[PDB]
Amino acid sequence: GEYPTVNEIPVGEVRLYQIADGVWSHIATQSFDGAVYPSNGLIVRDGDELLLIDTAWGAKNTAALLAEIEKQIGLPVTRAVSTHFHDDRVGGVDVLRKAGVATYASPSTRRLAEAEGNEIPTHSLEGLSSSGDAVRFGPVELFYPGAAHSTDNLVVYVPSANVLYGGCAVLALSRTSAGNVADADLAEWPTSVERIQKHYPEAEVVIPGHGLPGGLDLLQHTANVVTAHKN
Ligand SMILES: O=C(N[C@H](Cc1c[nH]c2ccccc12)C(=O)O)c1nc(Cl)c2ccccc2c1O
Ligand SMILES: [F-]
Ligand SMILES: [F-]
Ligand SMILES: [Zn+2]
Ligand SMILES: [Zn+2]
Repeated sequence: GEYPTVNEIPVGEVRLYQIADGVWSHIATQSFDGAVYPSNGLIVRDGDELLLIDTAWGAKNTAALLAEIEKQIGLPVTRAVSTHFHDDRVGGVDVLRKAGVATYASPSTRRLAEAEGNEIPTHSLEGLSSSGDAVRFGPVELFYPGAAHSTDNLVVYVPSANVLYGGCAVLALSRTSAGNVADADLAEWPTSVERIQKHYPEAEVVIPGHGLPGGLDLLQHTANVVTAHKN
C-alpha cells in the first residue's frame, strides 16, 4: 505494498513506490513548524540512468533517498529537477550535486531559492516562463501551469506511462486546507489547475506533492479546496 503514510515512515527514512514500468515515487517525512508531513517526489528510468524529480526534503533524507535507489533500483541518478523553490523540493540539492547529479530548476525557482536561503540547483531550465509552456527533459515533459502553490511551480508528465506528477500545485484527496499559502496565488490557482486538466486529459495517475496518488479527481479537488479557502 500500500502507499506509505506519514506514520509509517520515520523521519530520516525513504520509501519507494512503483507507479508504472520505469516510474516510482519516493516518499519521505519531515518536521516543519512543529508538525510532521509526508512528501513525494518522482523517479523515472531513462535507459540505464535515472531522472529524479524533487529532493526528499532535507540533506539527510536525500542521502537516504540515494541509498534506497541504489539498493532497490541499482541505476545511477544522473539528473534531477526541482519543481519549486521550497525546501521539500530543493533541500538536499547539495547532497545530489556532490554525488555527481546534475541539478536543474527554472531561473525563477533558482532566484527564489537563493533569496530564501535555500539550496540552489546548478543549471537553469529555460522555456518555462509563460503559463502553458512545456519542454522535454529526458523521459518526461515539464509543464509550467501558471502560479498556484507558488509562482514557479512546475508539473511533470511521463508520456510513456500517462503519469502526472503535480507536485505541490496538486493536493491529495484527503486535504482540506491549502496549507502553506504564504507564496501561493489563490486567485490564479484554479485556472492553473484547469490548464493542467486541459493539457493532460489522458493522465491515468496523478501524484500530489504530499499524500496519496489517485486519479484525475485530484485536480478538481485541488481547485475546490483552494477556492473554498479563498472564499
Ligand atoms: O494543513 C495541512 N494539511 C492538512 C492535513 C492533511 C490532510 N491530508 C494530508 C496529506 C498530506 C499531508 C497533510 C495532510 C489538510 O489539508 O487538511 C498542511 N499540509 C501540508 Cl503538506 C503542509 C506542508 C508544509 C507546511 C504546512 C502544511 C500544512 O499546513
Ligand atoms: F512546499
Ligand atoms: F511542491
Ligand atoms: Zn511548497
Ligand atoms: Zn496546516
